[PDB]
Amino acid sequence: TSCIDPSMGLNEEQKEFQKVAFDFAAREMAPNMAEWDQKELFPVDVMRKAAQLGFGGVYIQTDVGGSGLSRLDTSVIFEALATGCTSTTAYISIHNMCAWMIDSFGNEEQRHKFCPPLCTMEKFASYCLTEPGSGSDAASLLTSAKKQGDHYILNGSKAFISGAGESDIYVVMCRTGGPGPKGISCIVVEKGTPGLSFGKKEKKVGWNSQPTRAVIFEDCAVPVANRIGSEGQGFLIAVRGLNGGRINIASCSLGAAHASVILTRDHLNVRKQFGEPLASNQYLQFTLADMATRLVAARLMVRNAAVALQEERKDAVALCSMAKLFATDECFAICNQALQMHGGYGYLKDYAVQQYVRDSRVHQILEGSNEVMRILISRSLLQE
Amino acid sequence: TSCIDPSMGLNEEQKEFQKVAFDFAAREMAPNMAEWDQKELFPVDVMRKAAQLGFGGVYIQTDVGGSGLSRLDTSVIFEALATGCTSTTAYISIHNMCAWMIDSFGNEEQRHKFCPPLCTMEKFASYCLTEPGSGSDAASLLTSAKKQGDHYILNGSKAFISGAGESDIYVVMCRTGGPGPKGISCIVVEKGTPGLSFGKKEKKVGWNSQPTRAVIFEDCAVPVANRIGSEGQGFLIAVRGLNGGRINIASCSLGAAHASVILTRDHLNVRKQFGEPLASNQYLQFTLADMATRLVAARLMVRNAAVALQEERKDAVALCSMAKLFATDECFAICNQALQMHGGYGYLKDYAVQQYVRDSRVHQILEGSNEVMRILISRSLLQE
Amino acid sequence: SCIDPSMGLNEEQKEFQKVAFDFAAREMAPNMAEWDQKELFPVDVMRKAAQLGFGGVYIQTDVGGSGLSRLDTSVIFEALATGCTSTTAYISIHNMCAWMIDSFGNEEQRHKFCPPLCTMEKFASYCLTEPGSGSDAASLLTSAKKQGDHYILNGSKAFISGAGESDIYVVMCRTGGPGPKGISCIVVEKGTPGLSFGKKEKKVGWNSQPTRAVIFEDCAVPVANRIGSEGQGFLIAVRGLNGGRINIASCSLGAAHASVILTRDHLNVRKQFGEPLASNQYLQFTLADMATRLVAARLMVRNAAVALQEERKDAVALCSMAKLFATDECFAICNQALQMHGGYGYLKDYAVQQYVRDSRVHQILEGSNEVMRILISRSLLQE
Amino acid sequence: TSCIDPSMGLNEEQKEFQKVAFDFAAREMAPNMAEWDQKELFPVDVMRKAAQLGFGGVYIQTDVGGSGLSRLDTSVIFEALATGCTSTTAYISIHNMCAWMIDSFGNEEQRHKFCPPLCTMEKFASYCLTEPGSGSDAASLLTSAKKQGDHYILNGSKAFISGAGESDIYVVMCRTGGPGPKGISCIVVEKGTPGLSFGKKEKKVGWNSQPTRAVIFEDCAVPVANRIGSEGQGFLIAVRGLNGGRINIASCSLGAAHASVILTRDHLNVRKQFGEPLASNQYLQFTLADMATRLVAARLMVRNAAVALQEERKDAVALCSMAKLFATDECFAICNQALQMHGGYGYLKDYAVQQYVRDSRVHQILEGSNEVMRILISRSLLQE
Ligand SMILES: C=C(C)C(=O)SCCNC(=O)CCNC(=O)[C@H](O)C(C)(C)COP(=O)(O)OP(=O)(O)OC[C@H]1O[C@@H](n2cnc3c(N)ncnc32)[C@H](O)[C@@H]1OP(=O)(O)O
Ligand SMILES: C=C(C)C(=O)SCCNC(=O)CCNC(=O)[C@H](O)C(C)(C)COP(=O)(O)OP(=O)(O)OC[C@H]1O[C@@H](n2cnc3c(N)ncnc32)[C@H](O)[C@@H]1OP(=O)(O)O
Ligand SMILES: Cc1cc2nc3c(=O)[nH]c(=O)nc-3n(C[C@H](O)[C@H](O)[C@H](O)COP(=O)(O)OP(=O)(O)OC[C@H]3O[C@@H](n4cnc5c(N)ncnc54)[C@H](O)[C@@H]3O)c2cc1C
Ligand SMILES: Cc1cc2nc3c(=O)[nH]c(=O)nc-3n(C[C@H](O)[C@H](O)[C@H](O)COP(=O)(O)OP(=O)(O)OC[C@H]3O[C@@H](n4cnc5c(N)ncnc54)[C@H](O)[C@@H]3O)c2cc1C
Ligand SMILES: Cc1cc2nc3c(=O)[nH]c(=O)nc-3n(C[C@H](O)[C@H](O)[C@H](O)COP(=O)(O)OP(=O)(O)OC[C@H]3O[C@@H](n4cnc5c(N)ncnc54)[C@H](O)[C@@H]3O)c2cc1C
Ligand SMILES: Cc1cc2nc3c(=O)[nH]c(=O)nc-3n(C[C@H](O)[C@H](O)[C@H](O)COP(=O)(O)OP(=O)(O)OC[C@H]3O[C@@H](n4cnc5c(N)ncnc54)[C@H](O)[C@@H]3O)c2cc1C
Repeated sequence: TSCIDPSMGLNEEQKEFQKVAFDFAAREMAPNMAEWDQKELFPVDVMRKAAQLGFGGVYIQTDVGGSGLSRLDTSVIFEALATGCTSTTAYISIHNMCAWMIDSFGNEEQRHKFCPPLCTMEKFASYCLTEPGSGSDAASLLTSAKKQGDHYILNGSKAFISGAGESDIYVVMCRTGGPGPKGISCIVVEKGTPGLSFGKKEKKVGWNSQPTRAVIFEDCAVPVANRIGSEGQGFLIAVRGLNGGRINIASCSLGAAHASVILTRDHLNVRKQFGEPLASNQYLQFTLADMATRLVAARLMVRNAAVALQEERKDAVALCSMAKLFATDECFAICNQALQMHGGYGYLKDYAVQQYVRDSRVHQILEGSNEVMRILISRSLLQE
Repeated sequence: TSCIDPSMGLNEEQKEFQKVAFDFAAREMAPNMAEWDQKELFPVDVMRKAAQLGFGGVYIQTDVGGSGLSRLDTSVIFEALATGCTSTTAYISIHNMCAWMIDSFGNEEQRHKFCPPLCTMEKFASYCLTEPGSGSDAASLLTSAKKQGDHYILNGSKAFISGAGESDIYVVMCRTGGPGPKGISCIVVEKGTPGLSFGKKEKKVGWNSQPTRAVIFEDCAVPVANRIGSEGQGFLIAVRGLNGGRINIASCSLGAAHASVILTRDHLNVRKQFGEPLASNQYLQFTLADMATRLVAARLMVRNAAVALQEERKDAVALCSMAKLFATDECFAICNQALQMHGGYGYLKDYAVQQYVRDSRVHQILEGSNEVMRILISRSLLQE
Repeated sequence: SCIDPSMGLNEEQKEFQKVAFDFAAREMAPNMAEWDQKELFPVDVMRKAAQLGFGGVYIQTDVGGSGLSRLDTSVIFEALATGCTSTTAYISIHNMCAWMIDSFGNEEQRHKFCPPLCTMEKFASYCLTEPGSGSDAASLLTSAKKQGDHYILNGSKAFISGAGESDIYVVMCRTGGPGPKGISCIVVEKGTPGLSFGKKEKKVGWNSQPTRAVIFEDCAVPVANRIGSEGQGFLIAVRGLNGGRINIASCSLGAAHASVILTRDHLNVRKQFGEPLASNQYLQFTLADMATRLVAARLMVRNAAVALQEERKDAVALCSMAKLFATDECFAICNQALQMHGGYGYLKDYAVQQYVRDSRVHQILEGSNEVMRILISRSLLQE
Repeated sequence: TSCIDPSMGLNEEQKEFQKVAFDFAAREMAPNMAEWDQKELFPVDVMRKAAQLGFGGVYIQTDVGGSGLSRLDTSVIFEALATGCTSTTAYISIHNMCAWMIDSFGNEEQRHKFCPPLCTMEKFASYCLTEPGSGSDAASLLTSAKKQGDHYILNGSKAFISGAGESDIYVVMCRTGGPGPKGISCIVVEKGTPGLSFGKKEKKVGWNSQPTRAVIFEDCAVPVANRIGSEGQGFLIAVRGLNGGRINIASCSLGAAHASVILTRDHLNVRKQFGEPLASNQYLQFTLADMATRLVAARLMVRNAAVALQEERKDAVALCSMAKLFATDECFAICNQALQMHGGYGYLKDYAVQQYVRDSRVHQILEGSNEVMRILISRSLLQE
């Protein structure tokens, strides 16, 4: 048994899920990763094939088209998919979170209207929280939703929205009441609604397979029936979405790191310099040992958090933050060391390691930056 | 539920073991730690009290006086005891390993003769492997055991032996055959045997509660009936002992680190500078967050390895090495950060943090130094 | 300022620094993002830089050079790197090529190749690496067989910066036996039959410089183009790298300095939680670390530059230490600066991400940092 | 020339100072370091021999018995002396700082009365700032000095005072006015003064050759004529003194690290395991390269700061803080790595490396903790 075996500890059902996801990634994603990244293509066709396997609504209830899997099942799947394309898998995760928010907090009409098409990916979703003036301080958002009759009139702008322009469903966090978290509500806005526009496609370091652009609302009238949950429940929904988001983005980092470790091990054994394989150099052997050891530690952390969350444990929220902090930091380092191990080749787009580095790098900033993770964790520990 | 709760995930029986060990540590060890360290006292009376609770032969079979507990049970117990005195707990672990080697590889006569007195700690044991010329390269040991009639004549010297002088039973690795790993045998030598002498009591940075002396053999005749296992089985016995040794020393590191995190959290909340608790300083909050996150990661790694070992999994040996490498490195860093958090007070012997630092520091060198751990881990991964 | 890049410099060097920085801010910084996005080799701007004397910074004045010292050169490249690290790094490579010819060539060669390089009428590329010889540079296979007054070259070089655009290629080839002693340095000119280039490589950074394989198929080159004696090639190559490494490290310094300044200003203007980001102690402390490591890296590079110029016996080791320390520390500084910008740091609209992408490769090329440790340890353990 | 040659860049005069200092350390300090540490002995006779060479008042004006050397000359001397005993050299530096404060800010009567005896070390000095409730927040000290006729009546206590009990001259920062820095004054208190007492001799991890005791004042009458500077100038004098003290403590760290690197280099070449010198292992080779590289960087930082301070540049305060921060952190890491390179031997008191580790560790805390250094540095950066 490999010392970095990703299947150890999983039950038979999960090992199957893992195999299916990995096979899909190797066949449909890995061969196209470089192209999607270079051309900044949103892989609609491949994502829809992924949805046919049940990855469009991984942890969404089956009555609305979901696969109804657990947090751990989901982590295992995203980790495997991330070895194919971390950027694309990360977007799939965001899409899933949007569907989960509607599925978990919406009424029956909302669930059967929005979730089915998201699960088949007939339609794609984007999560709209961040604004130019509200990033880490998410609860200070300014986008307003003024209630008038049977509609909410939205005014404001969201920033860095993944999938914007391509998505048909937008889960928007807006302010319906006073200042602070309590005045925020969650409202679904559909592509095509008058008053909804988009900014330019942003050029980024990575996560290129998913379009990034501002989402703008100018006196945008939206049906009150589109509000998910009651007024003032918006930040609660956002905070609960973050627990799973932290586990899942960390799972994407795990996949990139695992792929990087495998590529590195094979490269050291094959590439020769000074008449011997690079693997003959003790310094490189030790670096690889560190990479493998920390990968195993990161995997244990992410899966431990996933189990804690699905079991509804009181330490789950803190564990999700610790796992996200630890895994995104350690996994980026692993990918970056793997790049170093490839030498000049690691800097070329023809080699996957550099994209795992570029894509995993941003995970340290999203779903609550790692600085924010430390604020949350320390607060929790010092309060006890 | 605390984000660093050490009981999470354990079964009911284990939570009880943990409670007993912790209470014993808080009552009998913690109040005396500083004194044992300052006066370099081998705490015979307290260790015997520990044995009364079943800590003298934690994972030794019950038929010979042991407690018959598992690898995970043992890790939990040593982690809890180490919060009281890491040095003393580490020695208890070494003593336990010696008893385990006899229990696991000895014949019935040897098991019932040596194990019972070790389990009650009527007698103490020392493991003798290292020599001046063989440390990391342990299989190159020179101490010879020449068969002569019904006795082996031993000649050579062992170095850094914990408990030497105080121990009545010495598990000695000697060369009965040719060069290399295959010519080593394990033989029990009892205090009082003519030809056995000890070097001076070495002064050290930590682990002061356990005497460190060279063990010298000069034409020391030992009964062939004292050989544990068959001739040439020594290497195997030492290697099997190392798997548990790595888990247990890492467990001692976990205890030191956990104690340090708790002391730090409380200190930050109580000590005031600039008119506010130290905890009000964000840099200190973030450092504590890092400490806690890595403690949880280290704990998962150690317990994961313990479970793999007791389940006899094919990845157990590699995992024990990874766990020892990760935990001893991360835990020392945690204790050292805790020292920094106490300011000048952390440098004073009146504050426990500095001994957790001094004691845990040597764990990165023992049971196979962390450099050796990387050799073993990289070798395994590169051959896959 | 505690990160004042002029401290310790003489009046002349402070003037060089000012000219270099002003040029970078006016001609490079405004175009950095575009050159990177479109992968454009800024010929016109580089020629403007050559007009200021940056085409042959440490080349002798009799052949068009500026005749400046290694320290003067470090100061200049550090300043230019704040505008575009990728482009400045190439200028450094071009300069190294000119220096090898200027320092080891005969008068005819010096006056033939150096003048056009100093005005950048022509550009140069350094060709050492091959598919099978990277860190183990002395194992190169490109052969050069003598035939009359020409050498017939056969082989291929990899990762060549400026390939295709350059007119002068300083090529390390094997004229004799195996190892370092059988290598010679030969100048190959663009347009020579038998010389071709591979595809334009796609990379993470250093996009303003084309990167292509250089292929030789029965390429006939004049024996008169050989710099130095046969078998002196590897010695010339490494001698060139000691200075090249100091200069690549200087480019890292520039990227890091720019990143620290950008971060400082960003923390003071960007507000979250009703206060500037600078009000958060962790960010204040992190900036303190960045500045402290930047000053340490600057001292290391300048210290090595002085040792190299004075030709001290500890110069080779110091250049290696400086390259190792500065490229590692500066990448970390730039990466932290990116974190400090949040999501904005990941956007191509913000310079910090290019300083990260460009400085990252400095830990690999011009002799990887693992190779640096080889050089340093050998020196330490032998004494 | 070695790549870590400590004489490179120094003028002829400084190379001679360095040689004298190193030879003295090798002959009078190195051979006794272990004993002074084990027995906690204040080496009065040896320190007086050092003063005979001009090390009692290295940067004190010559008109009062000083050597009148520059900050850079001083750094070179302390770095060299620290290779013999870091603990003792650190105290010599503190003594020097006290003498400098009197020399630089006192009136001619005080300068000629106190400085001469200090320069020959006929008398020893202690710096008294820290109190139980004021460490990093030094300006919040509580020790009061109430004027009564031509005497000040002192009440309060100081903590962690190096040399307390042995010193004849105590430079005490006390509160003569209102709250904060502006109400602090500097006053010299002589041993034997009624009302002055000392606490127990503190047990510590390192700096054992220095007695550490609390200094207590109970209605202690001290001449107003003993006040250095004007009332309210005390804190300014304290910090001006610390700028130089910080450069010197960092210099002591350089010496500990340099000695550790040399010891490691020789050890790797002589000690053999697996049939070859330890130096044959690439990981150890690379680690030594890192140690040497960081040592050179730290040396440049400290000497750079010394030059800035001597030239009274506007960036001197920030540079001194950066040098102390960088050097104390890097040097402790170097010494700790050196300990690892010695294996178990590095943990024994018979090997010098462990004391360089124990002694250099506290440099990251005292003379202004490294967290405080970051406060000073960030303030400067964000203000400009
Ligand atoms: C962006 C750009 C422009 C680029 O990336 S250009 C390509 C860059 N690639 C490199 O930097 C190559 C990395 N590799 C190297 O520098 C060398 O191959 C190593 C690995 C350090 C040494 O290789 P080895 O095969 O072991 O040769 P080695 O025996 O050390 O040296 C051969 C001779 O050169 C000498 N030498 C080596 N490095 C030297 C240096 N930096 N300065 C001066 N002399 C040097 C060395 O002392 C020896 O002399 P002799 O035996 O005659 O006394
Ligand atoms: C081993 C030994 C001998 C020892 O450990 S001795 C005891 C050592 N303890 C220390 O080093 C104390 C650590 N703390 C300090 O240095 C200071 O208390 C801090 C935390 C940096 C600043 O404290 P604050 O209360 O904020 O005072 P702050 O407003 O910064 O300063 C008061 C005045 O002193 C000045 N000052 C502060 N640090 C200075 C320095 N390093 N150099 C010159 N001036 C300084 C400062 O500019 C201010 O002047 P003004 O406002 O009049 O212009
Ligand atoms: C590729 C990409 C995709 C994205 N996709 C989406 C999406 O689909 N939907 C969406 O809503 N958003 C999305 N975002 C935005 C993301 O949520 C924010 O970028 C992130 O939360 C940080 O906010 P910011 O960029 O404004 O940085 P800031 O909040 O300004 O923070 C900048 C830096 O300061 C630190 N910081 C902030 N506050 C503190 C504090 N109190 N103490 C200490 N340090 C602090 C941060 O950790 C960070 O290092 C995306 C961003 C990127 C780059
Ligand atoms: C407090 C204490 C208690 C101890 N108790 C016992 C006991 O009870 N019984 C017993 O038998 N022993 C005991 N030991 C000894 C311990 O097992 C050895 O000290 C340890 O195994 C290392 O051997 P060494 O000290 O000879 O160091 P060395 O083996 O000489 O190694 C020195 C350094 O080189 C590194 N190194 C070695 N080989 C390589 C390689 N091939 N590649 C890279 N790096 C390498 C090491 O990791 C280390 O950093 C004790 C030691 C201490 C300090
Ligand atoms: C953008 C870019 C521009 C370049 N421009 C030029 C140019 O203009 N001219 C030119 O000649 N070359 C150029 N190069 C090539 C560069 O010199 C090589 O990429 C670099 O020297 C490493 O060689 P390699 O890529 O073959 O990696 P390898 O040599 O295969 O090494 C791979 C990894 O193994 C490590 N390693 C190798 N040997 C050892 C050892 N003995 N012990 C321990 N670790 C070891 C390396 O440090 C590295 O981490 C460029 C490269 C890039 C990415
Ligand atoms: C061996 C030894 C010798 C000494 N000798 C002397 C002497 O001769 N004379 C003398 O006056 N003093 C002496 N000291 C005391 C020394 O100056 C103090 O220990 C040190 O300044 C720290 O104060 P503290 O111990 O009260 O820790 P605290 O000030 O309580 O700080 C504890 C921790 O909090 C951090 N911290 C504090 N404030 C902040 C903040 N605002 N933001 C972030 N982090 C913060 C600190 O850096 C530290 O990590 C000595 C100490 C030792 C250990």
